[PDB]
Amino acid sequence: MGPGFDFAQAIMKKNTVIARTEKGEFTMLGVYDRVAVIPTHASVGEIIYINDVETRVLDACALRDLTDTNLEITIVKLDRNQKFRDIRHFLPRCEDDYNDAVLSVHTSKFPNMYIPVGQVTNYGFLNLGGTPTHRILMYNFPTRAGQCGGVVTTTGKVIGIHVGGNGAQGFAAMLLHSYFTD
Repeated sequence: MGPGFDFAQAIMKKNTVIARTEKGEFTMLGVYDRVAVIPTHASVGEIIYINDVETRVLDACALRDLTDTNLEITIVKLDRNQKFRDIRHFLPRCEDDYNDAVLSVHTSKFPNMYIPVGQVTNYGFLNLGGTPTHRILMYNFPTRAGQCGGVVTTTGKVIGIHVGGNGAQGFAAMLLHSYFTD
């Protein structure tokens, strides 16, 4: 409908796949080459379905900060025959707050879904499903089951992936440029 939704759509149409694990269907953001991200609670194994194609996982790393705290991001390398468009230049370098974000989801349940979530707080620490978690972004929207892996964007920046909510607020794990240096 406007410039926020334009940038979000641009990301969804070239840099997402539908990922299926034994824990369900997730929006999965491809970042560069065969490298993608997914919430750690998806429990990625040796084999994952990508757009309903059986795919070997070449590597999977559940990220933690240098305090050995959960970040709720898993970086996955897929045995896929095609590279993602490199979007690393859209990733922030530092922890920050943001105005006017969009949460974008694409699954079987929720195809072509875009949510204007408003202001995004650098929230920091969250007890996420009983797990202490760092680098959390918060927005005041009542997000629902099915939205995990959803991409959080501003105009020009890919800032996070949706990892949970409490019925009033939603919570995203930060994406930082430094996660995807090679």
